[PDB]
Amino acid sequence: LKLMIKINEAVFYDRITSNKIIGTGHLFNREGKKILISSSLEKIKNTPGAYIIRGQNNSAHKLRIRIGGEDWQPDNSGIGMVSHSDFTNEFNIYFFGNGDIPVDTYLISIYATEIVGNKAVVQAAVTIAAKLN
Repeated sequence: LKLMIKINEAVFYDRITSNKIIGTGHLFNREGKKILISSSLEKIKNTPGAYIIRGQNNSAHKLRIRIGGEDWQPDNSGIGMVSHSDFTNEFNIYFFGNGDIPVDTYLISIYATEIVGNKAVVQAAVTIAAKLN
C-alpha cells in the first residue's frame, strides 16, 4: 500500500473561503482494505481529520487544514477519516480556516493504513506567498 498527494498551484484573489480544496491525495494498492486516513501534525480539537501546520520561517504562522472527501467519514474517536469501500481512490485536502494566511512554507504530512498494521506516509511543502499585480 502506497500514497500520493498533489497540491494544486493556484491564486486566491479574495478571501480564503474555508472548505476550499487546495490539494488532492490519490491512493493505490488497497484493494480490499478499510483505510484510515490521518496526520501526526497538531490536531485541531474541534474536528476529526483536521490539523494545524506551522510556518517553517515562523512557527507562530499557522495554516489550518482538513482532509476528507465524498467517500470519507470520521470515526467517533477523532483520529481520522475512514473509507469502507474499494473504489474510493481519492480524497481532498481543504483549507479549514477563517481568513487568509501568512506567507511561509507549511510542511504538510498525511498517513493512511488498513484497520492497525504498518503505515504509509507522504509529505509536501505547501508554499504561500504574496503576488502583487
